[PDB]
Amino acid sequence: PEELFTKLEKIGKGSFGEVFKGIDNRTQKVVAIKIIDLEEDEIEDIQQEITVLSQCDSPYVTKYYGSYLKDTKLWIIMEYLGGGSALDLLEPGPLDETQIATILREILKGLDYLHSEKKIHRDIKAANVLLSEHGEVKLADFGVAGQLTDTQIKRNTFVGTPFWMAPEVIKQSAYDSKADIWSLGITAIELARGEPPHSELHPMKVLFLIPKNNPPTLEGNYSKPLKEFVEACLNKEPSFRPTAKELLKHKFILRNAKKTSYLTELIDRYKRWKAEQ
Repeated sequence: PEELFTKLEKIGKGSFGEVFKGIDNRTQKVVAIKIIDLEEDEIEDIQQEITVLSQCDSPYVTKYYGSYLKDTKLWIIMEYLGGGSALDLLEPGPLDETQIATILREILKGLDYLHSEKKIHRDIKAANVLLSEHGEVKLADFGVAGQLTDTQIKRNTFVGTPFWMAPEVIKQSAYDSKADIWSLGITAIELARGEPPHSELHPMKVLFLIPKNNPPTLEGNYSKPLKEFVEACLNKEPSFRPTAKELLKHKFILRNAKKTSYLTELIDRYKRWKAEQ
C-alpha cells in the first residue's frame, strides 16, 4: 500500500478521521499523516483540504507531500510540527506579550500568503496553529478553506468554529478574506487569555451573540497596542478591519515580536508540564 511511510504514534483526531506521526521511508524525515476512511458524506470537504494544500507554497503553511489510497483509508501526508498546537501550549499558564506578538506575526505572515493566493482559511483558532520543534509557527487544517477566484469575489458558506467566527459568515453574508482577520482577533484574545470570548457558553447561543453584540474587547492588564490590535481586528464592518499585511506593520507586533527561536521555550514549558500530568 502507501508503504513509503510507517505510522508512529497517533497525534490527533478532528471530525474527518485521525492524524499520525510517520516517516517517509525514502528520506527518513518525520511526517504527519492524516488518515480518513472514505466510507461516508464529508468527502467534498476532504477533497478541498488536499486541493488547497497542494496549491499552497509557504513556510507559514503546512506543506503537502501527497495523498494515498489503502483500500478505503485515505492517507494525506504533510509537514510534521513537533511543538504541536498553540492551544496546547497555552495550558501550562499564561503567555507574555512577546510570545503572543511573535506567534501572531507568523499567523499574520501565513494569512497574508493565503489571502494573496485568493484563499480564506475560514478557521483560525490557536488549535490550528502549529509550532515546529525549533519554534516555526504554521497554519494547519484546511478542511473548510474557501477559494476566491476572479469571478467568485466572495463566499457565502456557513463554516468555521463558532467562537472564532465572523458576524458576516455566521449571517451567510457575502464574505472574503477579512473574515480571517476577525478570527485572528479572536485568536489574539485566545492567546492572551487562554480562551476565546464566550467560551463558557453553548455554540448556538454564541451564533446569535456574535452578530447581535458589538465586537469583543481585550480586558485586563494588556498594553494599549495589544488591546488596540484586537480592537482593530474585531470590527463588525469587514472593510474596516485591516489586511494581514497591514497588521504585520501594526505597533503591537513590531514592538513585542522577537525571533521565533525564542519559542523553543514555550514548547519546553509544555513538555515539562505535560510530563508532570
